[PDB]
Amino acid sequence: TITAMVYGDDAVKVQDKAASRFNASAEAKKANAKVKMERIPASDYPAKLRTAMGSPNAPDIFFNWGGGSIKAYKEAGQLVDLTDVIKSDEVLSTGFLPSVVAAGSLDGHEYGIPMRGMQPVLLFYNKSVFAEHKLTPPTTWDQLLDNVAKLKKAGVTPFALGGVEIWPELMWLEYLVDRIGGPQVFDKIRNGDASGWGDPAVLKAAQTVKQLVDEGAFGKGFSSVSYNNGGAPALLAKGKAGMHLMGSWEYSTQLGKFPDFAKKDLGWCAFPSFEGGAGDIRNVVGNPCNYWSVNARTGNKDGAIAFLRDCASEAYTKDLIDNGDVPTTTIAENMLDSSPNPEFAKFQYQLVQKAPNFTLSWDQAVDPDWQQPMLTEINKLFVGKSSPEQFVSALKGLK
Repeated sequence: TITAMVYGDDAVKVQDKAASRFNASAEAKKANAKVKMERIPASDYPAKLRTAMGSPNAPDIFFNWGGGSIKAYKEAGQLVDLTDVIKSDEVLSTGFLPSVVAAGSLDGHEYGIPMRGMQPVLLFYNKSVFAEHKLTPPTTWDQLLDNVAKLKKAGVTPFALGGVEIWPELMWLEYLVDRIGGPQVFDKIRNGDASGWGDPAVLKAAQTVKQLVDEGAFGKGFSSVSYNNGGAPALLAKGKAGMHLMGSWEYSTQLGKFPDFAKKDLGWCAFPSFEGGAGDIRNVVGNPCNYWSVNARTGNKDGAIAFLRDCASEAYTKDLIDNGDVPTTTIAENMLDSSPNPEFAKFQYQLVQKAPNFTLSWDQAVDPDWQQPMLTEINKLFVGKSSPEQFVSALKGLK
């Protein structure tokens, strides 16, 4: 018995179907293994994983977000380094988009196998607002600024923004740092060097954000608008805002709250290029997937890796697709016609397939004890409480 600790939201049914398939397979019986999927409530998951890992009967494999979500376990010597396991394996070595597996790495080493869908952040827009004001989706930063100027003139907030949660503000900085300095800038930062915040691309991103807020790109009361209660999606859906930078779950949010708008007038595009930036303009940021990692102390490593190989399989891929997710498997590439929204799924999968890099959202990627202090400083910058320089100074002081 291989114990698997998993995040028990509705999507767990995919991991249960996987455990069922795996436990009945020749490969499991060969390894003398059976997987026991142990669901933990979504809100309790980080603490309950902490408790489990710090005692005997820690899980053999466990659900995580990669990066800082697993720092303390990596530091505590509690994880199987998968870098070479993946490279040696006929299934694992070619089974996933490489950028997604790299996204949650620690120090160039991979400790996760992708087990859920990718959720890149995209620039969504209201095609009806765009139609009425002769705007097109911006491909460059100047075009984005052009659309900001014309929306303002037209009485429409250029971007919806869930300031309440702060992480919706964070998405602008994530794309800007990547567009300006390339992925190396955040990579250096997420691997625990706070002087990395002193990179010029960070200050530039911060100045760019200040310019947009100062220019009215998010309107005036965004700090009291919530994403999670539907305030920000509603602004877009109602044509009160013209664009919305958001994780790809914005499509499902709109579909469940404003279905006619979702099916007819919701558009999406990549975050635009930025003039003179180092970043490859196809690079993506967001949720690369969630991951399984493997406890170093597991009695059945071979059974555990056999179960991980099922994450790359056609049957696993089909279950994720039927769930409305966009798998990160290579086998998915020609299977997307059975998605409930194949156009949006194929848009995402092709976008990520061509990306040189997928950067894990900074709030999951940084050391956990940086997460709140970072979001606080992000909020201060957006609300004018910090200058770009003060924002950089604060983050450089992180330990």
